[PDB]
Amino acid sequence: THHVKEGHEKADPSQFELLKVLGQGSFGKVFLVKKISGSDARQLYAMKVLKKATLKVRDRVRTKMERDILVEVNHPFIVKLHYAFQTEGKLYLILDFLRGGDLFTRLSKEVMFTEEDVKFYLAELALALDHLHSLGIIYRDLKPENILLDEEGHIKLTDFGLSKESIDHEKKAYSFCGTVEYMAPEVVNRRGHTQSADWWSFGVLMFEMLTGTLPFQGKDRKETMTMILKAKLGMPQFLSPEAQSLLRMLFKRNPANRLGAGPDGVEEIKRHSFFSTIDWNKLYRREIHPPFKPATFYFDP
Ligand SMILES: CN1CCN(c2ccc(-c3ccncc3-c3cc(F)c(O)c(F)c3)cc2)CC1
Repeated sequence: THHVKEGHEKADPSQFELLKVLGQGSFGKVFLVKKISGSDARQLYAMKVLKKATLKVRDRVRTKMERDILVEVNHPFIVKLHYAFQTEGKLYLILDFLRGGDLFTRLSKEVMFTEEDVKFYLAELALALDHLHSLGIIYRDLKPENILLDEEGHIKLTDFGLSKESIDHEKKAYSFCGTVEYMAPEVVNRRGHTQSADWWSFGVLMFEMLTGTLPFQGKDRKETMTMILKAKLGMPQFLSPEAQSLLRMLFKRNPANRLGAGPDGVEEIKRHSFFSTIDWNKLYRREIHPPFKPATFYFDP
């Protein structure tokens, strides 16, 4: 072997100026940062910092998986990872900075969305999910908090729910993660989180955005789970027949019979009547205008 070293200009946390704390949680802390040095100097990013001491084995395994998945993904509707580095006591992920907020913050203000907006948000999401499926990846927590918006108003699916289907299948017996209300019957019964389970959560999110409420929810965790399994849902009648049809096809308890599980795959969702006004090629090319868009006294002659 050749005992010669490769020269490189490595990144470290001191190349990123701290602007403000965007959020905090069990995962760690998120900051808005400004790159100081390099070709991307002055560029803004979201910096997620995880303390190695406030980190379980499962937490360390999970972070490594998210980083590896993000390095493998390039899609217009999924968050991009720009950097990953570590210190003796901390782990850093440098991701896209998204100024448009999240779908949950927006849902809480509006109470409910129009079919026009739900059709736009779900169509971009369907593309993001199918791209993940093409790489053997599933989304274990498809809640509206995990979908951010950019300056234009296009969606960006976060990394927080990213899991590999092969890894998830081997751990399913000793692993119970995610938000209960969004779980497919087979996930509640620990039979495994398949691509079909992503299309059930996709319908839960659809129902919540259109009606302002979750379709299967009880007085506690236990009741919600039994409700997901019995699955006897009343369809709000202010919903269009197209929205109602899509919801019933997605809320099929047998994962094999659920819309998207068939031979055509995502084409079963794409060709549904609810999405007939969507040009899927133009949408992917970000050529479709978002129906919603996120974010002096003196006068003289
Ligand atoms: C409990 N909350 C705490 C705050 N949290 C939260 C989520 C997103 C953000 C956030 C805000 C703005 N831009 C990017 C991110 C971001 C995106 C990702 F894909 C991440 O992986 C990440 F780390 C940060 C800011 C806070 C959501 C969950």
